[PDB]
Amino acid sequence: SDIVFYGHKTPKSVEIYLSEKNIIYKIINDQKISRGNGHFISIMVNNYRTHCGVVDINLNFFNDILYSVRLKNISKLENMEFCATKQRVYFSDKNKKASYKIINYGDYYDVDYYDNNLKNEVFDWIGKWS
Ligand SMILES: [Cl-]
Repeated sequence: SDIVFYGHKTPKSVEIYLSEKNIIYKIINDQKISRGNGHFISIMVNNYRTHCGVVDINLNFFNDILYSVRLKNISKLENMEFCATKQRVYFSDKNKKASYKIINYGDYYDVDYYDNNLKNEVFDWIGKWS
């Protein structure tokens, strides 16, 4: 997979990274939704300093592998292609750059970094099992 969070791809290693940096985070998952056999974990942090500014972040995992890093609430006055490309290396596997999509909400932007293959697998899985 081509996406990491500062070198980490698994929920627990990401949780340890954030905890040791004294960053508060919230964890949500599909364990109750699925009644026991969950496949999704998302970790949420607020006010995280990136090259797109101070942003909120979701770290999205499928089968304990990161597939998506979403930066939220970026100023509409930010140079989006520049800040997205500047932050990219920190969310990219050493082998391969993560993909990214700029999402315009009108009053602000999100940037979603993602592994295209993994994200397609997630979409395929949702359509199959729901
Ligand atoms: Cl939590």
